Amino acid sequence: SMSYTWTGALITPCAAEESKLPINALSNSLLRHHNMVYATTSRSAGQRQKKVTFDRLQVLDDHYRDVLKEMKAKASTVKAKLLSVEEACKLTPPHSAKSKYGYGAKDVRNLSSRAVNHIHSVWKDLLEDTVTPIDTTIMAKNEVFCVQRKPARLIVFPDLGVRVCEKMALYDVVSTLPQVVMGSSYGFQYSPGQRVEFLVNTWKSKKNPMGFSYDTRCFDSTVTENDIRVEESIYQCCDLAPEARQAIKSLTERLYIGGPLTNSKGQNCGYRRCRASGVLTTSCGNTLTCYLKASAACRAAKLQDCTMLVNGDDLVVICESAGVQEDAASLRVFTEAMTRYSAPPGDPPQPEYDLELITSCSSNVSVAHDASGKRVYYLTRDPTTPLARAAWETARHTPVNSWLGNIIMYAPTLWARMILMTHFFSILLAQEQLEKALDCQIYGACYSIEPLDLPQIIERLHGLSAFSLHSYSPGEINRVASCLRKLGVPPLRVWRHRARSVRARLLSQGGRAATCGKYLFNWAVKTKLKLTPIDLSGWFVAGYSGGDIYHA
Ligand SMILES: CNC(=O)c1c(-c2ccc(F)cc2)oc2cc(-n3ncnc3-c3ccc(B(O)O)c(F)c3)c(C3CC3)cc12
Repeated sequence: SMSYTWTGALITPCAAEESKLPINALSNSLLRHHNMVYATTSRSAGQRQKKVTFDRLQVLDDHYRDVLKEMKAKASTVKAKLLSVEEACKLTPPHSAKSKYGYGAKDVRNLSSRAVNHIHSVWKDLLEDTVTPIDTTIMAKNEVFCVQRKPARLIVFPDLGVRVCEKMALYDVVSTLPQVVMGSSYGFQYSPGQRVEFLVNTWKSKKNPMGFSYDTRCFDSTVTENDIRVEESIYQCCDLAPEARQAIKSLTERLYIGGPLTNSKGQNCGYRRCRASGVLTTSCGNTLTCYLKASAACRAAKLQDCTMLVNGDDLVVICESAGVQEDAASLRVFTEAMTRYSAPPGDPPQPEYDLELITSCSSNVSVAHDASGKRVYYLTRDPTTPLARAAWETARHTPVNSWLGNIIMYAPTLWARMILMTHFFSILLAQEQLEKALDCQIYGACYSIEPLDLPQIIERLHGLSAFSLHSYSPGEINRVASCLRKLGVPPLRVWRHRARSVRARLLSQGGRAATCGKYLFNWAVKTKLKLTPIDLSGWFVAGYSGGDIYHA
């Protein structure tokens, strides 16, 4: 079966698109090599269309069915509740795409009778009709990158009214079920620090550890009708209200398995027979499906004492080594199995015998030292993309503030602390916008966050050590330095000088601003201050990427 069928109608933009890096008076202070930063646009949609369009074949063996049975048995212990219209409404982001039927996100959030009425009618229709394909909009995402150009990723999503209904039927399910089914393997339950702790303990729990990342080629497109029905069969194992069961059956048949694709101008672009990137179940479904195929493939490959870590289409396995030559062979068998299950790799997996050499989600484990000189493990990543996005956000206001999310998630890193914090706090100071709440994304979910709360947020997430890490590894230092030269970003010494100023300015403001000065920029002074201790329950429960989820 073909992932997509196309009519030849173009994937069209809904507004003005910019590909070239906007430049203002601040731009040069961060980044000089402007021509290396670009944004994807609808102009490259055609290229993406070719990539995501292929035939899927699937061969399902006993290992696959064995694992599925196990997953279903765990899923049967889950009790999930229906959300009320109001509850689902409050989970809708302020700037979420408006409905075609005469109301928008703010109407939904305010429980306006027009919105509520339509939503009830969508719900009723879901309950009564289990067959009629539901319309979706196909759009080209506008995302920023550094050269070496990627074609635009595609987003497929249904009407606002349907999205509120998804929340009603499935929000509790997708929030609770994956952890129960996958246990410690479910990657969205961990903060970055907890993730590192899990990886380290896991690595040490093997006598002779080996590990690898496995990255599927165009995972969404590899998801078949079977996979999506199998996901549904798992959801349906839950203790559910009858109404919820029907809605989940309906949504699966009418939306999740496939449907017609319509562009922004209302033209039929074609038909989808794979994973929709812009539905509530996208994260949960990809994670379950990846876990299922990978667990089964582990058994086929006879890997010993396998510990898996899975989030969305991203997968890492740590296991007991059987020797270099044996391990290499086992991975080929793993890859063969995965491919038979419709999930071939983009790049072949490689066994690693050092935790820090394993790369996944563009990230790796690295080591620094705390104030006492004790070794502290932390999550870092290549800073190229974050820095390119920071440059764009320097000159343009964007819906998602990647710099803020990056500072939160990668707070312990040399690059987040020295460059991102220094730069954006300077900007915020100059505009007196420190108290202004900003939208950002945490594991696909949108939060509104005040920059002045960063120290508190960082302490809670990463610990107090995040503010005093030093003696970074030569490898990490060199990667950062190299990236800086590549992008024409000033060297770290300049940022140290700038941070001293930013710190001083912050301290002068007093209050919460002063605390930002104290904790965020303690690294910038010679004679360090004594750093002592200075809501977040929903933050690291589940993945909601593409799921249209918002929180306060
Ligand atoms: C199986 N992979 C892992 O569990 C991860 C390793 C990892 C694991 C093992 C290893 F050896 C090296 C790195 O490092 C990671 C870093 C992240 N972080 N950390 C900050 N931000 C992200 C991130 C990444 C992607 C997305 B996405 O668009 O859905 C997102 F929203 C946020 C995550 C986040 C849960 C997704 C997972 C892992």
